[PDB]
Amino acid sequence: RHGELQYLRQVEHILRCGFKKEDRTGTGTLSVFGMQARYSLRDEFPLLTTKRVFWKGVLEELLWFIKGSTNAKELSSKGVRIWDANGSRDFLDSLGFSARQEGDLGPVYGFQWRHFGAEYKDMDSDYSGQGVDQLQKVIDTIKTNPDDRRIIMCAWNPKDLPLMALPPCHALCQFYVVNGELSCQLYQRSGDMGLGVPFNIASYALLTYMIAHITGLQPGDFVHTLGDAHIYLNHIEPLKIQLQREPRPFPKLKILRKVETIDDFKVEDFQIEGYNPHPTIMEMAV
Amino acid sequence: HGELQYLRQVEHILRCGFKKEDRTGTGTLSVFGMQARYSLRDEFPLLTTKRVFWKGVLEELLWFIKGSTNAKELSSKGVRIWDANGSRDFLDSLGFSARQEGDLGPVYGFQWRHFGAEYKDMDSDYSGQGVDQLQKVIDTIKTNPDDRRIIMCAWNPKDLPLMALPPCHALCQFYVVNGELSCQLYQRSGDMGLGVPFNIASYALLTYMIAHITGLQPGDFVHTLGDAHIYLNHIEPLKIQLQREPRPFPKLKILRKVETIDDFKVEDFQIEGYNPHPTIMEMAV
Ligand SMILES: O=C1OC(c2ccc(O)cc2)(c2ccc(O)cc2)c2ccccc21
Ligand SMILES: O=C1OC(c2ccc(O)cc2)(c2ccc(O)cc2)c2ccccc21
Ligand SMILES: O=c1ccn([C@H]2C[C@H](O)[C@@H](COP(=O)(O)O)O2)c(=O)[nH]1
Ligand SMILES: O=c1ccn([C@H]2C[C@H](O)[C@@H](COP(=O)(O)O)O2)c(=O)[nH]1
Repeated sequence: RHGELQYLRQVEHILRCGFKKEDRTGTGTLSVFGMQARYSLRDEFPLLTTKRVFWKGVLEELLWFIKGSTNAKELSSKGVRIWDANGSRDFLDSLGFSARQEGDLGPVYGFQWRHFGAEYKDMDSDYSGQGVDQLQKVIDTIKTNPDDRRIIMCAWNPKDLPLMALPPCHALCQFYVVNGELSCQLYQRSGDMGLGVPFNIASYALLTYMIAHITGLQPGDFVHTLGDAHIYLNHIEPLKIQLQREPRPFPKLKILRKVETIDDFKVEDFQIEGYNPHPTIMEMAV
Repeated sequence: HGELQYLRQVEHILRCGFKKEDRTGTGTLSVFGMQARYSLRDEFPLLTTKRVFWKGVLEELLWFIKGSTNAKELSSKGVRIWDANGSRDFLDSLGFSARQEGDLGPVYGFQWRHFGAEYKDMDSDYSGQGVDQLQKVIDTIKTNPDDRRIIMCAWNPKDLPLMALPPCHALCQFYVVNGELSCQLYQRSGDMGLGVPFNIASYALLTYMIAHITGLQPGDFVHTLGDAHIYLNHIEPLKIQLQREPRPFPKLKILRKVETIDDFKVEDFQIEGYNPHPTIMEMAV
């Protein structure tokens, strides 16, 4: 059974049993609270095929997280503009960060991952050795104590929340080792099923591939856990069309050289093989 | 019956979990990633195939809510579940020889009411310091029930080295639709035999309290697990438990109108109709 069917079953379940729920963007949703899917990472990569996923954005965003950057312009300069609106002059001013340069998102994911608890000044400051390097801690624990049941990386920081351009969505993840296989579970508090969730799945599956490579393990499962799983009201008709498509076999992800530390990965080390998504289809809520 | 969700998770681990050694040296059968949904509508999921220590559930939660990190304050209620982790021996093993007996460091109660504050010891006055996540959750439920960010997080990487134990029930999220309040817990590690039934009751209770404070009806408790495991010396006891038919879940009654979360007391709560099967299981250390 194709792993993508779990995602399609979730979409189906929301369209059939979700409740109408108003939301921040004013678009309105159909919503279910509490969902879980399991995507195998064993000799395949769960890049969804019934609608193309912006893989270049997935990879560049994750590398940007890993170097701890909070500058939207540093991601934009790679051709990936997904964070640009949240670092714009007008958006930053609406939140009262007039003293911030354009692009300064505040202490969002990459900062929390690499420097949790350090004091947030601006995006150009030097934070070397400041705060808790959760990402390296996870990697070290996987190597020395793979049975550990507390291998956690948490972007949800209640103290830093008011400094962030947006509150963390993919809020907490946990790693797990058994039978030589590394698995990862993401707690995602809020999931745009049509446009966001496929990207999120690829993002954390990639992270698991990267950490498995660094630690000499084989990728196991990505477990995707949702809080508010929702379909925006203007996605119902496109998704009903998407749901009639049969998934194509997932692609593979190849890592093209031996990499020793998480910081040393670069875009050219990765190749998605055999990705043949169905032809395109959706308006994004703001 | 909602207890079948728990029993089916136990069965799944017994049938499909992998052997995995663990911190305690006991060894486990283990599945990574599970989820169950327990309805809170007109019933309370206090498990029946084995008696749950409801007095400990209620008193521990009230102890969380007032922000205590002192195991002696819970013990004086006749609930000793935290006493070993506050003992001198345990504190000396972690490197806390300067801390007095009972001082658990900045565990759940501190994180829930004072996230980000500087911890000193269990006797300090933390009034107004840090983020009161618990009150923030209640306020947001009242003012913006559609909010998709209603989170209380006990996992604090900065404070982890100061805690007696790393938080197990690590983060929870609340959700409102159709006048019903739901809660999802992310529990990183679940002892299915002895811990999980207590965890379910604890967060089902928390949801009843907040619904009462906010004028809403309890909806679902969604229980999400990371390492869901059965200790190897629990296998035979649990196989007995799995043959027991569940009895209908008791009801939880709140005995007066309470206005703020800090004003609940033990006397305000009554469990009606709890007829569990006889208790059975050795505790990992
Ligand atoms: O701008 C974009 O943000 C999205 C994004 C998702 C996860 C992530 O890690 C980074 C970005 C996103 C999509 C839908 C939403 O409701 C909110 C955000 C996204 C996905 C695909 C293409 C563009 C975008
Ligand atoms: O001492 C006790 O800790 C338990 C407990 C669980 C959750 C909680 O919120 C508070 C306590 C527990 C049981 C098994 C474990 O592997 C670890 C802890 C527990 C459950 C039932 C009776 C006694 C105890
Ligand atoms: O990584 C992400 C970030 C955002 N979203 C979606 C979920 C919501 O539709 C919207 C975030 O809005 P709030 O939950 O914060 O209200 O974007 C995702 O699906 N994945
Ligand atoms: O609220 C709790 C606290 C602990 N445990 C169990 C899970 C593990 O069996 C053990 C904690 O050990 P570690 O996961 O931290 O190694 O206690 C629970 O089930 N619920």
